[PDB]
Amino acid sequence: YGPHADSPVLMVYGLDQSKMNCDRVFNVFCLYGNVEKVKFMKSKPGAAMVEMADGYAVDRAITHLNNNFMFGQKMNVCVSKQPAIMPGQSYGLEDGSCSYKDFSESRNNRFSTPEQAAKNRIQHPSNVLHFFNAPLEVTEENFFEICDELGVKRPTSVKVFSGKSERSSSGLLEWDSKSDALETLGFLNHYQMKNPNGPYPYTLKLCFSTAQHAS
Repeated sequence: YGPHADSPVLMVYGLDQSKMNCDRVFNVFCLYGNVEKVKFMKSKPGAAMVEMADGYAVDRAITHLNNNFMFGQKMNVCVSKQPAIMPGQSYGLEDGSCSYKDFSESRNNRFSTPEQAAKNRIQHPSNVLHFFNAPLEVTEENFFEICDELGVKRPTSVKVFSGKSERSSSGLLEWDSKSDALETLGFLNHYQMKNPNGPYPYTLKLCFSTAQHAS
């Protein structure tokens, strides 16, 4: 009892399967809860199930993402009739990745304890993304370079926040439209940014901002 959704599994239609894979779905839905599994459906092109940690995550994802547009398609986000995603009958996507993926052990999940969960603000989709965990000396040009690599739209404005006694940078990335930002989110979240000072790339973390501008 508690959440409205009677399953931790949502169904999402309206995905662009020429662009989306399980990682890119996780890149969107991880803003709303822990993502345990994603499975693209054999029966239904452009649709995927997404198992969250619980129903409250489903309620948030539906509330914020239903009827949003991505790649000109209208997304439909609703509770699944299924209580869990089972692995059976998986297939390879065109990019060679599996139609099913388990993300339950991902270090990129953001709701793994209540106190971690609490640090996620309400995530109403907007045209500005907040970025965290970028390299200390990141520049707008760095982001342009990565967006070009990924084949996504460059942000129209980038703001890096001031920081001290901080081992990574954060800031704001703005696009002209909400769909521009959402489209980018799915491609750019968790991008592995170069670390000149240590072995591990910086995992770029994005979420939605309430800021009107990256100014």
